[PDB]
Amino acid sequence: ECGKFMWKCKNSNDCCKDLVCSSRWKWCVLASPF
Repeated sequence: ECGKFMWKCKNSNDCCKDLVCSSRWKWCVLASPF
């Protein structure tokens, strides 16, 4: 799928492209470097 920033996530399959789940940000954050 593809979730926008701040989207609750389980590990990374919920974050949009260039976005990953983060326990520090509490959601999908910009994974620019990737």
